[PDB]
Amino acid sequence: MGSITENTSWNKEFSAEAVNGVFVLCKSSSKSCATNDLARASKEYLPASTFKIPNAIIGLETGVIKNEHQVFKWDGKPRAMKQWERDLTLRGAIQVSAVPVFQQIAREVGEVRMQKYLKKFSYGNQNISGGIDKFWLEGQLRISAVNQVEFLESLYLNKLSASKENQLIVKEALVTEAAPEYLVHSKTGFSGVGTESNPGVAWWVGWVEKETEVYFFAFNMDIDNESKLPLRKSIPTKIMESEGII
Amino acid sequence: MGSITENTSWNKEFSAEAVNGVFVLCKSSSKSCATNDLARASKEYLPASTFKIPNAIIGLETGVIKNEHQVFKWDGKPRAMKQWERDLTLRGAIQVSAVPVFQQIAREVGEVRMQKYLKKFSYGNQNISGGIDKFWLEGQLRISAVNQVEFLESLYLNKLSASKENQLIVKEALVTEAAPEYLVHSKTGFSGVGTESNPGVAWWVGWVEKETEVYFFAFNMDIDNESKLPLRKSIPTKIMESEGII
Ligand code: NA
Ligand code: NA
Ligand code: NA
Repeated sequence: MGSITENTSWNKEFSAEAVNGVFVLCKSSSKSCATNDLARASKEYLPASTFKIPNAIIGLETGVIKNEHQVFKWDGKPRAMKQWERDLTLRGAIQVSAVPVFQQIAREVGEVRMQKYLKKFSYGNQNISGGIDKFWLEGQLRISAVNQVEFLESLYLNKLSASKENQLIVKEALVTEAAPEYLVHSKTGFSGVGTESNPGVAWWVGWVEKETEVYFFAFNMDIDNESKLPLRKSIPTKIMESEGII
Repeated sequence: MGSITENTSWNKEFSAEAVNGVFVLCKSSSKSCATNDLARASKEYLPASTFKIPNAIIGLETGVIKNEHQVFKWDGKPRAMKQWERDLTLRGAIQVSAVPVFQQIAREVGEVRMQKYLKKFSYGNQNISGGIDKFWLEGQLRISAVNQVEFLESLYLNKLSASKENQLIVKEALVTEAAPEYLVHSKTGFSGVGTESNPGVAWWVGWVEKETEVYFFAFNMDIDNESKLPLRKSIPTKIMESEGII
């Protein structure tokens, strides 16, 4: 937000796992960000499942999602993951990253409204070409790690162009770790393993509330093998542990 | 509360530890609750720290608490626990049960407004007499485990006499365990070790959201020694683990 500085000593955690990626960590009270790689922090990637955050907000703003108690019913027709073949709440759909639930939300939102909200949210390159139910997974939408933390800061502050109520609803849906000393809100994403010399992207984005401080973060990495997927949490977790945050 | 049913199969969790207490567990709604002790389920006890839940809602409704980013500044004067001697957010004050923060909230709310809201909330015997900053600590206010689950169900459903925004703010402050499969919101309470032939009371109340289901719970127990305090979480946790909820 206010400043950004490269800290190449965080590269130790990437090097140990042979990962090409970036971590951006911003401290709210000092309005200052740090990253291991300023260049990659500005590079723009498919959001994949991280797009569930804006999509949920927009679904609520448009009334497509009634409220946090709506149940997305399973129609019994097979889905790509057994964990998706069941009725889901909004939190449940976000937590398991149920693609087909959010494809249907996008379809009902429609292109004109989706375009309007991504403009209000300043979300990425705001390019929703590629089909209304796939632009964030295989279409032309791209967002950087810096843009992710800017968006998440706005959500945390209830400053997005949506009701505070709907921003609070989506925040509750994103809580992933609760301790007496700190609270973590987060979302993963994974575009797939990509092509030969054209790897996919994996993301972990979110924020940590600790004492009266708030830390916004966004991680992404190249990925060509699902077996590396847990590194999208363990590398950023080790960095935030070394920083004394969690 | 529709009907309360006795369930004898939990008694082993109490007798193992020589605890006199009650657990109330309600699936979906307060229409159907189960308990180990029908009489004690409706017996009224001092709420202690569980009162921070209504106190926070009333603080927000009255504007005494400005919003969920309010910081409760520590004036540097001694407080009864070192963990209270610091600036605290609302979630922070709740999670460490910072009595003095909630005493000052209660003082600013004042007796007239406090009485009005406990009546709206149907909060126990609604007796706030004896001192506006200690009626839930050593005064005459009493609430049962059944009334706790009814109040918490209203809060879960956003049906208390308060804005939905303020209900959502307090719910976020009460998250205590987050797992992909389930989310726990809860609050502890402890009146003290009592006096001769007159034990104190310890509480754990909350709800669990799992798949598309919700479970409301309230536990209390007699206690005359602080060494027994962890049982207020371990007995109900073991019951809910055996029920398959957590
Ligand atoms: Na920022
Ligand atoms: Na004190
Ligand atoms: Na305890």
